[PDB]
Amino acid sequence: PSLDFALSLLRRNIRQVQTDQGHFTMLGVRDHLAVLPRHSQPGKTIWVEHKLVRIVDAVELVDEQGVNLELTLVTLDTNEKFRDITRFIPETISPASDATLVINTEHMPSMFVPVGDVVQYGFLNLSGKPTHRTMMYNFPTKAGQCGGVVTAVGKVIGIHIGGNGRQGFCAALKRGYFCSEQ
Ligand SMILES: *[C@](O)(C(N)=O)[C@H](C[C@@H]1CCNC1=O)NC(=O)[C@@H]1[C@@H]2[C@H](CN1C(=O)[C@@H](NC(=O)NC(C)(C)C)C(C)(C)C)C2(C)C
Ligand code: NA
Repeated sequence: PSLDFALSLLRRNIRQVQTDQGHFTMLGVRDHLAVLPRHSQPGKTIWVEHKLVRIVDAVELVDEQGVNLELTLVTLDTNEKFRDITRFIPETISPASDATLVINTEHMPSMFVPVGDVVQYGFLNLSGKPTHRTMMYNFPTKAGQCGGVVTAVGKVIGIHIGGNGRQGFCAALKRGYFCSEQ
């Protein structure tokens, strides 16, 4: 049952964080590497579970032509490594059924939100930035769900970034994002 996978991910890979931009869900992917929504704009340090943590390095991810993907990769000065979940990230972006959004912020503590089908949306204007590889679910997402992890059928497929009051939008994850070979 999928709540099993979602729980595992919540406890081993998902952290509450705070930046100067607000409260977000962060996904640790492997080693000291984590992913956030670009608009969290992490600086030199970040609150992770109410402890101050140094960011060694941060990169705003782009597609081949330099278009925004609305994701930032951070290298954290943490003591222990995240369980490697890269094998749960698909190589290519595909639609999925029966997805759950796994969220954990001060505004939205540990919650599992069934969002249904997640499908490729593509081009989005995000606060005036052209953005590629977005996906959509027919769920009215709200304040404090950003960084929320989209999971379906043992797969980690997106990071929640926005909503229009009716639908919710995530930045797709691909395995190649955590790997220099792809
Ligand atoms: C997120 O930052 C958070 N902290 O929860 C938030 C999630 C939104 C808020 C209400 N419902 C949600 O799912 N994301 C944002 O506020 C993003 C952020 C800025 C605008 N934005 C939006 O979601 C806006 N709508 C929007 O961009 N709609 C699309 C184009 C995605 C259909 C808005 C009007 C503030 C809710 C940026 C950088 C995209
Ligand atoms: Na969140």
